[PDB]
Amino acid sequence: PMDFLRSLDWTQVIAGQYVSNPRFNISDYFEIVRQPGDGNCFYHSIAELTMPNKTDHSYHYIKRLTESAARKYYQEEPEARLVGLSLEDYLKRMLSDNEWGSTLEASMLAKEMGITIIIWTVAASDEVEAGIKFGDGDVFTAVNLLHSGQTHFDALRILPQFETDTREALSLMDRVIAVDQLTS
Repeated sequence: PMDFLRSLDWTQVIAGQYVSNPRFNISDYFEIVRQPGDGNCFYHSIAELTMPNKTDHSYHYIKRLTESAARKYYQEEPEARLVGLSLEDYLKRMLSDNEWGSTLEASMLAKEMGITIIIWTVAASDEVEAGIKFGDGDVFTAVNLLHSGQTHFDALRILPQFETDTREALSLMDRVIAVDQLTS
């Protein structure tokens, strides 16, 4: 139970990025906090979990931190080689409304916010297909997201019975950083 979560076997495949394939049902360990399927649900899901007063607009802070992270990190992200756009053309697309966030955003955000993000993928049941972890923290301290369908992200909160640590939180400095991007 607690043993199970503590026994997750992560393999690092890319620097700072791991994968695992435990086989367990999301609903045995997590509450799924559903997010609207509007193309911004990656960032809704992160907001849900890092801003204790999240609304339907708070994702703007996460996207702005994604902009901040990109300016610092995109040029050196392996996955940016595949995305291929200049930083400027990428920001334009990434900041467009309803433009999905993905593994590249997760990678940069984990660095910008100094958090560990885990994406748990499922396909037509809630049994996990794979876990993908950005950052070196463990499941109890991570921002846990659920990815389902081809496209959709939801937030996951560890069930109270297993929750341990204090939680990751958008700092006040984060909101300042976020607002800074906006005005520039």
